[PDB]
Amino acid sequence: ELFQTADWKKVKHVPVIEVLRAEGGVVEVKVSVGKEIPHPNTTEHHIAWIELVFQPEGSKFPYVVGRAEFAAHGASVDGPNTSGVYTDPVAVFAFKAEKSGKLTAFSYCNIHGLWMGEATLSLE
Amino acid sequence: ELFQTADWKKVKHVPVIEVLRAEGGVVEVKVSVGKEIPHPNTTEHHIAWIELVFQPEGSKFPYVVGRAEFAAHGASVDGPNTSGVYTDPVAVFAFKAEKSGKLTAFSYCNIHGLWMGEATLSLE
Amino acid sequence: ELFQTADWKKVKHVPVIEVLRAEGGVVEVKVSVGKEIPHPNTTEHHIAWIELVFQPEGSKFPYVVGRAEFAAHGASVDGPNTSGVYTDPVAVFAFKAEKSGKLTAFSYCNIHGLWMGEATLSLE
Amino acid sequence: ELFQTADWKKVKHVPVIEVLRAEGGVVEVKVSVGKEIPHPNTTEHHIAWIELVFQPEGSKFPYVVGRAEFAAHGASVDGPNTSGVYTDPVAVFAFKAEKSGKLTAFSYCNIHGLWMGEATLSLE
Ligand SMILES: [Fe+3]
Ligand SMILES: [Fe+3]
Ligand SMILES: [Fe+3]
Ligand SMILES: [Fe+3]
Repeated sequence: ELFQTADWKKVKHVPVIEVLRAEGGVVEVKVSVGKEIPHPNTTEHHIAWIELVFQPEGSKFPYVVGRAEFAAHGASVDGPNTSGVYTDPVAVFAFKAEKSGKLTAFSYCNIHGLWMGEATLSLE
Repeated sequence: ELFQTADWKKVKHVPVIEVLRAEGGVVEVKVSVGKEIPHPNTTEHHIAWIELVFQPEGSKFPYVVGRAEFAAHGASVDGPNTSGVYTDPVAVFAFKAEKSGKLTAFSYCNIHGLWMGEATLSLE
Repeated sequence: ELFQTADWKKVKHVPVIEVLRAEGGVVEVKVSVGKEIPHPNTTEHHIAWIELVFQPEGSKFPYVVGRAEFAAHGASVDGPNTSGVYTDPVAVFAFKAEKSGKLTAFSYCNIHGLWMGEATLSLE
Repeated sequence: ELFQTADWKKVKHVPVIEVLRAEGGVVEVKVSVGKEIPHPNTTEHHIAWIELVFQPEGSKFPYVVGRAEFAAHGASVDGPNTSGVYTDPVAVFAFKAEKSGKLTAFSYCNIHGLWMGEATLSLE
């Protein structure tokens, strides 16, 4: 087939990793799930967390940078989707670094399993 | 006594809340520890996490918005402070809201205990 | 009033802390929310986590021992309460210790706010 | 080569899964790291957490059962390894199930990377 495509079902779930700042080992990395191309956030269906791993070149092992839980999905004493409060599955991880390396991010849908994305961090 | 003062040690640790955006429900809140006075980030001594709580006016109960773990503090197989990777204790909680309310932030130093901060969310 | 009572609404939410073993600084502490006196675990209503703090005598500061998220509340692609999988809001924290002290536990209902319980750990 | 061997370093780190009870849906799973060969728990080097994933047969997706953070590693204001408080890397996930399935556990050393373990849940 000449026409290439992509499953929307997958795209709305991948943790998209975007480096924002990396001047002089001062790094700010944003991860979101469905940035402008959105995944539902209901009491029954939501992204629960995102986790970010970084492995600097010449490091035998990878390091977890941090983890971000998105705790609120509209539940209240009046029923599901009534609180008004919904946490958005975007996180910014700010960290120091002395070398370039690989970034890997993980996310979780409460009904659609575990997901992963990768990206490169080169020190500009 | 008579001569009031301010503990520098206390401000080094307080989670500071900074609303960045509240227009039209779309809220973004920055929390950070050590903003004005730098808090150590060494394998020995560092800020472990920040949790954001929000209670909209009208609601009898508060909701956790989310939690952010800051996991790297320079430990490698080479020893303490040798990995050159340190997660900065600062998070951005993005979330949808439909009423104004109260923001409480908590935070933890691995040697200096638990910490609390407060702020008002004016959904103007 | 001669007759004393207690709100059931509160009891089903308090983190009950029970020391199981403490021989020689080898400590095992169990925390549950509504042990035989149960709190609902539905996709809309559930206990999200329990956290355990310990402060040993003669320690200026308290230490978080650990935290236990209960991630599964029956949600699946077929709707709420269909997965068959529900995590029980009980956790065991095993840890070492050299002195007696105070235990404090925290729990979270997703629609009924934050809760706390206290207990003493003496080293037998 | 020709002479197969087993890495002692690898077993020190593997999360080991142990079903304790599965009768009638009521499951309890112990996960631990360093069961047979002790893994260091020092401020410098220690196991940060364990996460349990479960995928019942029939279900297209896995569910996180829960996560357990092990937060204390002896750090005090007096320095490294001086608090005399260390969280043992071992958790008990209790949960209700209605079908047999697959158990995957993950775990993290602050200097020796991420780790994975597997086991079958026979809801006999
Ligand atoms: Fe999904
Ligand atoms: Fe401190
Ligand atoms: Fe409740
Ligand atoms: Fe290790």
